[PDB]
Amino acid sequence: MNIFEMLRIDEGLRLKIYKDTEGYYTIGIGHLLTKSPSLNAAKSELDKAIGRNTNGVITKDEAEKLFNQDVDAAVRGILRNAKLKPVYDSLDAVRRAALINMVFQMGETGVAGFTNSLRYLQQKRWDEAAVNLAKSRWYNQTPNRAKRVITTFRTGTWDAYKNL
Ligand SMILES: [Cl-]
Ligand SMILES: [Cl-]
Ligand SMILES: [K+]
Repeated sequence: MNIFEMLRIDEGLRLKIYKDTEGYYTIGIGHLLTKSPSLNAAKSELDKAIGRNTNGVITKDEAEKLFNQDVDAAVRGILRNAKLKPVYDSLDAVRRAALINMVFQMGETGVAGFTNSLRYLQQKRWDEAAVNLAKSRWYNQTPNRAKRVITTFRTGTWDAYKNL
């Protein structure tokens, strides 16, 4: 298991434009195109992203390319954030992957706001961190996925992704 396999499990793979859990146009392995209700708009972002006139469908390779870029961007976002960096630097590899996971899903800024959870994680108070993480809109809207991520932060193991 690794961050790529983990997020591939959590985001799935679709080669045609579709709507994510929040109703937003996305494609590939969780690549958000736009929050706009305009499909044309989404298509325009997709074409710009891929570099060709696609008509809303991409290949697996293309999808993987954006995914690699998105994972890298999540990492970069953590490293550049004053609140996330220290947390990430203080964690082991498995837990670091959990944090990357949340940032890919919600963006640097959104995760940076989980002040209290961040502090518990920095303190290595696993169970407390897990409880706190669950008190969120994130957990309520995507509970199965959140449970997986939280279990990963709680145990420092990939047990939640095992068998998937
Ligand atoms: Cl992009
Ligand atoms: Cl879910
Ligand atoms: K998805």
